[PDB]
Amino acid sequence: VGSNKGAIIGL
Amino acid sequence: VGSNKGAIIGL
Amino acid sequence: VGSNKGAIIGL
Amino acid sequence: VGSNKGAIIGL
Amino acid sequence: VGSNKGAIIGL
Amino acid sequence: VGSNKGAIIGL
Amino acid sequence: VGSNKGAIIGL
Amino acid sequence: VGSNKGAIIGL
Amino acid sequence: VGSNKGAIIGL
Amino acid sequence: VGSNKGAIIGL
Repeated sequence: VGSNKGAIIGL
Repeated sequence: VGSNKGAIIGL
Repeated sequence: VGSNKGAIIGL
Repeated sequence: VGSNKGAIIGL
Repeated sequence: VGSNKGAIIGL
Repeated sequence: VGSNKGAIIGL
Repeated sequence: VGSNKGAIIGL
Repeated sequence: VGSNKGAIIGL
Repeated sequence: VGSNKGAIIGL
Repeated sequence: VGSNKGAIIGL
């Protein structure tokens, strides 16, 4: 993949 | 949150 | 949060 | 948070 | 992968 | 946090 | 991978 | 934190 | 990998 | 790897 961006955020 | 589950996957 | 589980995976 | 588990993996 | 960026954050 | 576990792995 | 950047943060 | 475990590994 | 950068932080 | 940078910090 070119760019993989992730935010996996628990509040 | 009780459970936060994530898969952010680039193939 | 109780459980936060993440996989951020670039292949 | 109770449990925070992460895998941030570039292949 | 070109760029893999991740934030796996439990609050 | 109770448990924070991370693997940040570049292959 | 070109760049692998991760923050796995338990608060 | 109770347990903080990390592997930050470049291959 | 070119750059592997990680912060695995328990607060 | 070119650069591997890690901070594994328990507070």
